[PDB]
Amino acid sequence: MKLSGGVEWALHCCVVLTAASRPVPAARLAELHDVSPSYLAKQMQALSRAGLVRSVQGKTGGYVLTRPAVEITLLDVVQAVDGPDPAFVCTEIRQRGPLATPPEKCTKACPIARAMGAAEAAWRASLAATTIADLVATVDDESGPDALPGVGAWLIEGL
Amino acid sequence: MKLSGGVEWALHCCVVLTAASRPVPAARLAELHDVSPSYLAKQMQALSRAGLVRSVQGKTGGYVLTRPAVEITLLDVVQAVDGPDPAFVCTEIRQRGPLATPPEKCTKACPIARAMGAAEAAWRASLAATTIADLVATVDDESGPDALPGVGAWLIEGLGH
Ligand SMILES: O=S([O-])[O-]
Ligand code: FES
Ligand code: FES
Repeated sequence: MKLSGGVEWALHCCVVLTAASRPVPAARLAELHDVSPSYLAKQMQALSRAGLVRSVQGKTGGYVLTRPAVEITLLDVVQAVDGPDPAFVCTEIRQRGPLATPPEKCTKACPIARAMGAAEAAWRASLAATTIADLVATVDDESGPDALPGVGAWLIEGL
Repeated sequence: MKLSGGVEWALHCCVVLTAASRPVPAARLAELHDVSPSYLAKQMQALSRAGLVRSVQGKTGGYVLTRPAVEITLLDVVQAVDGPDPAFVCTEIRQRGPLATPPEKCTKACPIARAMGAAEAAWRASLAATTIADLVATVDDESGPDALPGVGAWLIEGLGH
């Protein structure tokens, strides 16, 4: 099982966008992280379709967050980039074969499906409990208070 | 993310094997679930390399669990079929570019990596806290105590084929 490789890039992008006082073009985000502009654009566009960033046009355009950092969870970002579908997909195999779960016993999910679902709930709940704000606060502590504003400064030059 | 599609079948195989008092071949497990024998065989071989099932040779051979149900966790089965590797891999992107942070200042894992590592720990822990025995007990409770024994009886019927 592998998480969409864009998740790491998107999360970092959300973090540095909190430090940008103005819209940031996908190309400058890509230059900061030394990554393919077209590739980074794809992840930003997934964030966009999830209502977490918006692009605003022109030449002075680029990307902004659409609400405060405290209101965007790692689960919001992970589901935008990697998708909403649960890791385990029950295909109702219990209804196959000569000793299939009879038709009126199919009103509850399969117990295996249920147990798998509960670990999904725990992965989701962990991701929902942390915000972009939380990440920023940790970076502030570990890198020092000037680090992210230094990045933000660099991000907006020429604008 | 999507778990290997084998996991659903492998979990059901582990459950039904607890009710079997004899080795059950993959072919018969495959007839039970109405699935291609070669496809199910691949799943059973993953369980075998992980030490969860053992293959019994010969005509009345087939698969047996190698431990009591209570000592086989969902995590054991999931990692047997899907692999142990974590879903999120930090590639140290913080050390790339013009404003790259220093290698001496990279003493702890990046805060993002840590959070993603904790989520995966929570998924792992939840799977590790459920056993095949738990699954059996729920099926006993929900299908009636004769369901699994009825399946077991059917799985060993006419061994030798
Ligand atoms: O393998 S025979 O029981 O159909
Ligand atoms: S029917 Fe899908 S997990 Fe059992
Ligand atoms: S450097 Fe890899 S997640 Fe931040």
